[PDB]
Amino acid sequence: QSMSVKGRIYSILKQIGSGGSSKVFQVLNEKKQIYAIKYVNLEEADNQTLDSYRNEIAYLNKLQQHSDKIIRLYDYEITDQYIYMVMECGNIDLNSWLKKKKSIDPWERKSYWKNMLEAVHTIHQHGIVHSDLKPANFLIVDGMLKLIDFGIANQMQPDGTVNYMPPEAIKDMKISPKSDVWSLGCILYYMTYGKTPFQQIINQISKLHAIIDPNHEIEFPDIPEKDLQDVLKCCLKRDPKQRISIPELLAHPYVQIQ
Amino acid sequence: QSMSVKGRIYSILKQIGSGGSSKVFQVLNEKKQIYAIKYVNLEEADNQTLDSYRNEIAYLNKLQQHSDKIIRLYDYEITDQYIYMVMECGNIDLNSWLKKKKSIDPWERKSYWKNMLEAVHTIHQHGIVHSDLKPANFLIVDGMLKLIDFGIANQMQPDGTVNYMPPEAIKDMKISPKSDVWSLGCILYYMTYGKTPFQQIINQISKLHAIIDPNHEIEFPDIPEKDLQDVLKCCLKRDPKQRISIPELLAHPYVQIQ
Ligand SMILES: COc1cc(-c2cnn(C)c2)ccc1Nc1ncc2ccnc(NCC(C)(C)C)c2n1
Ligand SMILES: COc1cc(-c2cnn(C)c2)ccc1Nc1ncc2ccnc(NCC(C)(C)C)c2n1
Repeated sequence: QSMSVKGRIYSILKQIGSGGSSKVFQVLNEKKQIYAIKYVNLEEADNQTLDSYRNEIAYLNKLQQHSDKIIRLYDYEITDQYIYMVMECGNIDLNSWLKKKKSIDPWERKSYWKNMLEAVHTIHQHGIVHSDLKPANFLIVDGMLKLIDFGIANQMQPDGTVNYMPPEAIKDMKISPKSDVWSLGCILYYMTYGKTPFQQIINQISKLHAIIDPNHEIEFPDIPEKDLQDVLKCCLKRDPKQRISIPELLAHPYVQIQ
Repeated sequence: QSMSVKGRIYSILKQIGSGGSSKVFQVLNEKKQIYAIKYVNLEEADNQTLDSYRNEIAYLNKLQQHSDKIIRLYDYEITDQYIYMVMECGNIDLNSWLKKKKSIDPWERKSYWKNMLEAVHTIHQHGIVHSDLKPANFLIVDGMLKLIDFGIANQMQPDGTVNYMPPEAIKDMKISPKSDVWSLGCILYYMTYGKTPFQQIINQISKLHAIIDPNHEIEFPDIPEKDLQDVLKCCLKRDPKQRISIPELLAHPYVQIQ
């Protein structure tokens, strides 16, 4: 199999991920340089849906220059039937990496945390709040985490959880940059304790109650990294006004002191 | 490997499912009759947690005589460290069966629906509302669906979604027998259209908004079974007061007329 994007021919090596509409292929250029091509079938999309994709592509293009923690978009082809996005290819996504890895090095966890903060901070500056952050939104590209999507459009699975949901999103049934801080906090909590804060709960109705319940208390077992434990407690504050911000997290001893 | 339950020896053939605390083994008696042994490790459980398991076992024992649509519990062993439940062994659970099967026969769907209603109605009579219904709570035992658990205690996965959640569970952040009707309605909607009502949505915050949104409208594409389409529309009414009940669903032409 093969495909054409803006005149250039790419030969499909394999399919990386499956999406209801979207597909991601590991491809090779004539030069034989590797790339990831995201394909979106638009043949059943509405105007509102089309706009989200258009918005997401527009922000992806614009944010290229702003940070290197955002996945490289090299080119794209947009018609009425489909969208082709030529992106850099990563080694693996963070969710698949975390499932394969039992124990994670403290310097690896700190390096990944810093990258996540830089990527999320960049989007916040441009008025974008992801609101759907989870490990699957991060790509490992040569020991560096890069943010794959902005939450403006749809998501996929390789070839859905409420574990990273902030309390204010549930209580409002409101969402601000602080919502992204809670979700990042759950990703760091997982990379630290091997599990999300409310991962143990089975009943989904009960899990949602716990997240918004002031009385329910998250457990922060004592660890050698005292700075890391403080970050977790700061990110996982139920009141978004009292929750730590990203510019503050970037000035924290956990990120700054080695 | 082998295990002892109430004096009787069972040899483990294989592990069927994995739970954080619970485990399910396909075992053989000395007679060489097959059984499923559920093992629960209690070594880290609290009093409240212990009570739920005790309650769930007590209802499982009591409901044996009331319906054959509830999984057979033959024996059990309860100590301070663990719980062993000797149950009948099924062919496969409904979730695994639905993933393997692309198209389902209309008589198979109707037969399974009837069994589900009988099992859920039996629990409702004894004042139990499951509140966590999904295909994984149903076991296929010789062309008959049997309800595995009562939602009083924890759940497992073979060796978590918000897709079956009723609107009243979200709006109250209330739960009555009508909540179970919505979840059964989502299972039937899946067995009919091949997908849950809000399955397409990716953003979990957005999916929750849609479920409780009166304006959002579920799509009921025209099918040859007119009675089936009416049941779906009746089960998936957002107001629980206007939502159809189980005793009514048992009198519906879809269940009664062939
Ligand atoms: C060889 O490459 C890869 C391998 C794996 C991998 C290895 N094992 N498993 C289980 C998965 C994952 C990702 C990649 N690479 C890659 N590069 C660019 C992308 C751009 C957009 N979306 C992507 N993935 C969407 C997903 C998977 C997160 C839902 C991308 N994935
Ligand atoms: C051979 O037997 C089986 C095979 C499979 C099967 C086949 N393929 N896959 C993917 C799965 C599933 C279930 C059974 N049988 C069985 N019998 C009694 C049970 C009592 C309690 N919980 C059970 N399962 C818990 C679960 C899996 C729903 C989380 C029981 N499962």
